[PDB]
Amino acid sequence: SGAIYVGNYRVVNRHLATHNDWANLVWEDSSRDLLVSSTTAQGCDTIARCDCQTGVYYCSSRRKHYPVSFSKPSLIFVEASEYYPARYQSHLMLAVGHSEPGDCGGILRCQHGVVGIVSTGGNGLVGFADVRDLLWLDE
Ligand SMILES: NC(=O)[C@H]1CCCN(C(=O)[C@@H]2CCc3cccc(O)c32)C1
Ligand SMILES: [Zn+2]
Repeated sequence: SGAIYVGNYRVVNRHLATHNDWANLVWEDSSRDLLVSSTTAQGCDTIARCDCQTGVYYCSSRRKHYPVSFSKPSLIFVEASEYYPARYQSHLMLAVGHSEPGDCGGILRCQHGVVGIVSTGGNGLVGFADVRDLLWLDE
């Protein structure tokens, strides 16, 4: 679990969005596994606007942060799960690192700010949904 709180927005994994997220929906994209909902309180986070390919992410299944080298946002095949049929997920970045079910929502940051959130994993891999192209989060 986890979310990004920026301005009056809450960014979560679409597959983990709550009834309240859907009742305050701003934007969602199943192909990216993202959902943004509106908040009343002002957020605590700021978003990176950069091309970093190294950073640090939070891994809840280890209660620890790990450094990672990750690929540029791209269209990647993701096998069927209880949440989605087998499909291509867009704007996904892969890296070698630990992840398991429960770790979605962990934040990836570089020196400029938040880059994205954990969205996929498997056998020593971790995938992050990029949010750096969502310029409207800042306004
Ligand atoms: N974005 C998606 O389509 C997600 C939806 C939830 C299931 N998916 C996974 O990859 C899980 C969650 C992280 C993780 C780590 C290790 C193994 C795994 O199967 C998983 C795919
Ligand atoms: Zn950066």
